[PDB]
Amino acid sequence: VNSFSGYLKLTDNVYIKNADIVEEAKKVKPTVVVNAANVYLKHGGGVAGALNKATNNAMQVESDDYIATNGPLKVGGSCVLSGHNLAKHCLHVVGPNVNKGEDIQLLKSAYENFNQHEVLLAPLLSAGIFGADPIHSLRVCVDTVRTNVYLAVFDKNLYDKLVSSFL
Ligand SMILES: OC[C@H](Cc1cccs1)Nc1ncnc2[nH]ccc12
Ligand SMILES: [Cl-]
Repeated sequence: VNSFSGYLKLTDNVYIKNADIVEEAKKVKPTVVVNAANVYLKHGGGVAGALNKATNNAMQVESDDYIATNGPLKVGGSCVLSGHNLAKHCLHVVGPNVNKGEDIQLLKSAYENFNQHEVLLAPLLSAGIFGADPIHSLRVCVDTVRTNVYLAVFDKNLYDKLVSSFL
């Protein structure tokens, strides 16, 4: 039993809700919140910009030190950093950004990072400003993640479409 509330159950392990991931994380304080990161951990817009703003830019400061030490992530890769005031940990995951011409096949590799954590609050990878089809992202999530994932979907029209189209 966990403290996630109001989710629709899609499979044994995948749940979904129309919610602002920032407001969700503040309420639940999950062990892991997933950020929709880029390889530079430049948290400018989308989920990343929103999460960073909620940390008063502390996420960006920590991220800049991470990059200075380690260099950029790989597309499809991840790193674990602090969750600041939002969660214990933030798993920064880089899905392919279609608006940069990145291979959508790397979306499965991106979701594989979730399997290293028993429970996660997450957005749909490569959705939103990353340009991929969110219905496809949900399908890859369900077919790749085996741990317990609570998906927050920002856009209401998208949430209803994802549920009503889910197979
Ligand atoms: O798949 C990630 C989605 C993409 C979108 C499609 C339409 C509108 S946003 N973004 C988010 N999902 C959940 N919480 C969020 N908080 C801020 C942004 C955000
Ligand atoms: Cl977005």
